[PDB]
Amino acid sequence: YLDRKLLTLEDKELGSGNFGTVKKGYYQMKKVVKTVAVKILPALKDELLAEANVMQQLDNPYIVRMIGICEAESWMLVMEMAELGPLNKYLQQNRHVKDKNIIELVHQVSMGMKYLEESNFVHRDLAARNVLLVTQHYAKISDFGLSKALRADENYYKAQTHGKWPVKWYAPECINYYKFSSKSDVWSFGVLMWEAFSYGQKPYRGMKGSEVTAMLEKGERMGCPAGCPREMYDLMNLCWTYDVENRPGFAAVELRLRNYYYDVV
Ligand SMILES: CN(C)c1ccc(-c2cc3nccnc3c(NC[C@H]3CCCNC3)n2)cn1
Repeated sequence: YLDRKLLTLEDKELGSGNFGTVKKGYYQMKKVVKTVAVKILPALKDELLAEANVMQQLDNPYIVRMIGICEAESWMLVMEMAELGPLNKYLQQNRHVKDKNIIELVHQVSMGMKYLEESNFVHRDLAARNVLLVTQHYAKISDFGLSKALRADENYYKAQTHGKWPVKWYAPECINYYKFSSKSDVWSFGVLMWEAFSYGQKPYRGMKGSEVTAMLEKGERMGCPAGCPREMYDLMNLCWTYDVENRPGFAAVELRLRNYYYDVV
């Protein structure tokens, strides 16, 4: 547990939700300050501690690192700040990022997801808004509030209650059977790639999640973004394989992105 007296919070929020807010701050560690992002809040306490419990178990260059929890005026989860922020907003404001640079970033996300898959955690909210840029050439996955540690004997998490879900990033098996696996995250990764090569445009613009579900049941998918490399559009379509068993895992997806990235230059 962190000492609230060593944490200073800035006023401007990096994000918000029903839980509360995410704000920038500075945390005095031993001899220096660390720039941090802090999630600030009966059930929510448990969820935040669960979220922290997930981040505590993860250690990978492409996942946001948790500093710790701090109980003060409210419950806080202190994380290392990825100062460039969400990938979708960054590309919206920086339309001249090169396709090669986007490949590098999404490949980095796939390395982090490959690690998550190996560790047997499902993210359940993979999306461009939850890819944070440390630099224009270094991305980290964030926002583990919906993440679950899979049981040693199962390869999916079965949701009891359908809450407010990010339907546009979810695979059909999630929507129809409440079943969440690493392959479900692979589907989300495809949507994420689409967002990335579309410079942070929203997926399925103007459609209700229910209309997205119906479109996908018809075998229809989002089109190729302007200027998106063919091989990357092809990878998206592979990620959007309806049948979970035929859809690739992150091991395969990362390898494909690695080979393509290394082949550019
Ligand atoms: C627009 N700008 C310049 C910035 C910059 C940084 C962040 C930021 C940096 C984080 N770093 C580490 C951990 N969390 C973080 C965070 N969290 C918010 C959330 C909200 C909801 C979606 N995902 C992200 N935001 C947000 N905006």
